[PDB]
Amino acid sequence: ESKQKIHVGPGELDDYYGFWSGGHQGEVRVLGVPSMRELMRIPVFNVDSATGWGLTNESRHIMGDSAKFLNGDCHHPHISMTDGKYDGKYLFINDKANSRVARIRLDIMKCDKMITVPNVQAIHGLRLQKVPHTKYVFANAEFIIPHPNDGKVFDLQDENSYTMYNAIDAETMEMAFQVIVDGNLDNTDADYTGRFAAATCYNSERDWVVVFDIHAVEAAVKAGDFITLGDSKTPVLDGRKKDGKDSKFTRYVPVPKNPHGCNTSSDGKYFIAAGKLSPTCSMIAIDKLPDLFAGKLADPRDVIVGEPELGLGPLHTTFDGRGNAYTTLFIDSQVVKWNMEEAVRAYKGEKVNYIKQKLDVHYQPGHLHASLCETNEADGKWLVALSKFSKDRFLPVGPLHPENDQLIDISGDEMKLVHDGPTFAEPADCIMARRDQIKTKKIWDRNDPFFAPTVEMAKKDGINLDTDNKVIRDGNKVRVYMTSMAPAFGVQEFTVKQGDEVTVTITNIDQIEDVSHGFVVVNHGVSMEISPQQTSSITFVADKPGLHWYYCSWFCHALHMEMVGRMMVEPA
Amino acid sequence: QKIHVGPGELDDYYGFWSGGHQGEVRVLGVPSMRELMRIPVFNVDSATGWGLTNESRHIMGDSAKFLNGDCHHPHISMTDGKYDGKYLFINDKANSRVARIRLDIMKCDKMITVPNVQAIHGLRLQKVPHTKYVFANAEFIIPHPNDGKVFDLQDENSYTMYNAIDAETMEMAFQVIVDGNLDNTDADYTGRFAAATCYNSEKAFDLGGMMRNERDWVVVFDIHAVEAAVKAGDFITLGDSKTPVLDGRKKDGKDSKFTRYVPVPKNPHGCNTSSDGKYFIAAGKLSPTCSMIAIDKLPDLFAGKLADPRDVIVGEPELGLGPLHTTFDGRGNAYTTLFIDSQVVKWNMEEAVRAYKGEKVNYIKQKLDVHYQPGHLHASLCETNEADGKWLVALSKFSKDRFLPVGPLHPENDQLIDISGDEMKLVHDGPTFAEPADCIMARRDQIKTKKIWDRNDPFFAPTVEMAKKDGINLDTDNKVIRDGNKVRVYMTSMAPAFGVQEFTVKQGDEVTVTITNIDQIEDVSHGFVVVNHGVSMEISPQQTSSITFVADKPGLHWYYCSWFCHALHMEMVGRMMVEPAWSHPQFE
Ligand code: CUA
Ligand code: CUA
Ligand SMILES: [Ca+2]
Ligand SMILES: [Cl-]
Ligand SMILES: [Cl-]
Ligand code: NA
Ligand code: NA
Ligand SMILES: [Zn+2]
Ligand SMILES: [Zn+2]
Ligand SMILES: [Zn+2]
Repeated sequence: ESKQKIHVGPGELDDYYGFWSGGHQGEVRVLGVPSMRELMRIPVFNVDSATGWGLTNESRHIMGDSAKFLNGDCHHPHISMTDGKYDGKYLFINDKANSRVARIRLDIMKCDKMITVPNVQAIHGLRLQKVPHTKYVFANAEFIIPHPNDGKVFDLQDENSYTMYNAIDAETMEMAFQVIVDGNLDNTDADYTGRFAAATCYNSERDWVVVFDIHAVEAAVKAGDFITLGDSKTPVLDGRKKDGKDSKFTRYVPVPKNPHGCNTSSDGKYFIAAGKLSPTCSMIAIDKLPDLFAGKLADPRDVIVGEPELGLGPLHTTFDGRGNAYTTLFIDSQVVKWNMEEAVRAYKGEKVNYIKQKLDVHYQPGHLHASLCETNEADGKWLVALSKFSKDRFLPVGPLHPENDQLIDISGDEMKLVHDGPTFAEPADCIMARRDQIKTKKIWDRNDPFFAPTVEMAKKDGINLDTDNKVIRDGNKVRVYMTSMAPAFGVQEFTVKQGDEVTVTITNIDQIEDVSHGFVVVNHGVSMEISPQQTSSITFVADKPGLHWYYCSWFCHALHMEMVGRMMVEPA
Repeated sequence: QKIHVGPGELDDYYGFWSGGHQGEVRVLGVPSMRELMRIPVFNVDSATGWGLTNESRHIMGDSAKFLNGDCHHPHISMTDGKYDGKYLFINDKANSRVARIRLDIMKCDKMITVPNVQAIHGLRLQKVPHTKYVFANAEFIIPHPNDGKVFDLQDENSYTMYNAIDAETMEMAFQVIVDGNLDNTDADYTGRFAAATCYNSEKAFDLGGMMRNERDWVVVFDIHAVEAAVKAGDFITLGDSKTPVLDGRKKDGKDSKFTRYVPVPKNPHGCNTSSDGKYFIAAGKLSPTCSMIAIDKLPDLFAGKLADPRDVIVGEPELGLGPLHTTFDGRGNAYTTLFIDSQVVKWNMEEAVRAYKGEKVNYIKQKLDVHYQPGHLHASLCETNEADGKWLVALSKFSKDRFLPVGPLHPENDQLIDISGDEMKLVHDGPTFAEPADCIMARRDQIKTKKIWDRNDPFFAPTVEMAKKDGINLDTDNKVIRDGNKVRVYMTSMAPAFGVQEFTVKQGDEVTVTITNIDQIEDVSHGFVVVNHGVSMEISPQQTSSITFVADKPGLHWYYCSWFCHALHMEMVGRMMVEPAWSHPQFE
């Protein structure tokens, strides 16, 4: 019987972390499960006024040249794994708008690395290698473009127009390799060995899921059998068909129809491709892929071992670890629970009903996610279905509507809907982790790589950031270094010339957890947060003569209103 | 009382939350405490394009160059002392602005940078006869002019000002120079009086200086006297601003016609009008008290019928350590946050008044522990004469261990408290991001929203005007207008297709894309993202939205609809083709 408690009362704690995509708003959100309350927002592709992400020197360093963009469009959050289990080190997420992948460090809950994927447009599908650990982040570029894209050729049917499958080194956040494919890439997942990955493709009665022999790709890179594109040193391999001949790197498995979701069962047996236009899912037996690539099978369709008929508009699939799959039906507006091995037997002709239950959801579900579903520890406790049209499920709030993320108890034989959670800007997908899988820092380490370049800059100025309160003058450049301890800035006044470029570096030397300080320069567009033992810095030009106040934004003390300072700007 | 809202049940109240240091406004359902919408205001929102679109940057004016805000005080317009659901207003302390949100479309529709001031903090609205004025405090003392020759806060031309904004036009109405500084503010239930707390009567810049005086004050404004002087032309102007400026400073101990200074301890903070209209209540902060100013004694005070400004104080209850803010249940009780003691204290106002007259009576009814260090608190409808005494939200600054650990930056703790009975009851801990200062609640039936835009909505009326000069009918046209190195693309959109699915420009062209969502079904929103150009916006049904960007990269560049709108949403795409600069006339 499904009967878990969903109420988390005052003083009680949630059981799981939920990491929500921020959708078209560009951030990552940390929720508590089952309360579904948002505990934290992690800025990634958005500019965050509160913490200064996008404004501070540390954040703009991480974003690189892409710091010039104020937008992102993220969909697919995933947590790094060791031996097919979450290891709590990193979260990765895509940006479809400006073609990026970001890495979030789960000990500090901040984006610490970001890469613009070269020579592609629109990073959409994204998932992680599971075994032996997350060595690679796999990322789909959705849209076919010319190569080179220099304006001579616009023809998408040209022999050099294509998109590519992308592998990023998870630990260094540099590109590992790219594989040219036929068609457009949609979603992707990986197996439980490290040898294989797979992606649904459209555009090309039948499209396909393309399967990658990552071992074969790696071997070619080690031997130097690759090309490069443009000014990127990324190894590029050709996984397209040539005159009907297969690459060593890819096999194309025909699947109906404009397939969408591409999900690996937690027992490692199947890549399950959701049918979308076809009221089916297609089940690819991962154990038959070695024979496929070895040329031992008569037809790529022979790796298909199941094609259950589920209902109208299957989009995504998740797993309870008990042998059931759960699939969103976008048109029927349902989650369907079905037994995978019974579907496999049905495909062989046995009369057996693999469908267990259909639960109405509200309305038009897209992604769905069961707790630990991407790991061999899938625990079958909670399911979230992320529905696009909330209609009358919440109070009206004008022409824009919230997404409806519905929490469903799957611990028993029958799915039970227990909570409707409204969300902003269409998160699309989420991922859950056990409380004990996530370990966070209470206070920053003074050696943290997040602000190590700022420590380096201070070193060149002869500054001990833990103690110093000093103003360095360097032509028209002014570098203010200060400590802060509630309720006082360590430098409470400084004077500059109009036009000077001012950098303010603040080190919070409070040692009590949770005592954040802020720094805002009034009417200059300057804002940032500094947590205990963090160093943060921000650069702006003092283009206005006169007295200009700065203040601590984050309530830190009974005397917070009075934690202020003055920048005095002498006229030109 | 219904505390938990099940699937298919609806919340009973709207909550409008300050976005804190993040710069937006949030719409919550109460009592579920779930977030139903984010309304971008001072922040740049990737999802809707606020801060990127031409419509939003036009509303922000020159301040569109700032990517940050710091907002604290959301309040809803009123008619005869009750919410009328028309507008919400909120401050920006970071870049000295006031913004207006239209509650029918749930969008910021007007914004103003307040002239000749720094840091708009306290903000509240006239209640009676209606919200004609938005009252806003500028917190920091600055030189006038602030041209860099004088930096001294003690100079006779160094001061801050109280600001009144015309709520309907969102232009400045007047400003009143005050002594000291300004913290929080509220208005009475007659229209004559407003009041503000001051913590820097010392006009200092160091912590010790700002704490020296035993008493600062709440400054009371005679708005009738201010309006009379404006109509008589008895005012000045500062800089290039035409705003009437009135001098509310004391001159050698002589009061101005516009202000009275009521001594109040000490660095007081909250300034709250009781729902029965009897009191301005100032929270003592460094003093363990609140001071109760009797509004019905203010006409006598301005008429010289009182010898001491302290004579308008009729209560000063001792409550606890660090009183910051007070709210009201409409049953005669006040509720005050104690920041240091970390509690909400319930007390009877009329019994506190009798205690001030010497009658020993225990006006304190209950102290409820909160978690931890509460700042603002708000009871449902507390700002109106309909204060209903049902829900109370206390907004605490340090959540410590009340939620799962999330790293060095913690959420804040907004705690929902049942006050419908004699005993305050803590029912829900709500984590929030970026420290919302205050919130405001309204009954479900006090808010009326549109599901479909009107084609003449002023929000995009300037875009309609621009289209007309190109001979465009936005409801039907799919056209590419060329004008030198500018390209103006106009298209309708109807799921799952953009009306213009490709267009060609020259490298360096300045491209404006204007999209009119001609779907007429509720909640079919479209998006528009140009890949790798930093371009993103939303277009809701019957809205026109536009965005301008430079086509700085040659080659083919995809654009796509970001908001899921249709089963074939992934087909709602298009292509911009950019011919290379070397194939066109060369400039430098
Ligand atoms: Cu430091 Cu508030
Ligand atoms: Cu229009 Cu999705
Ligand atoms: Ca003082
Ligand atoms: Cl998927
Ligand atoms: Cl207040
Ligand atoms: Na990088
Ligand atoms: Na304006
Ligand atoms: Zn997706
Ligand atoms: Zn999907
Ligand atoms: Zn306050």
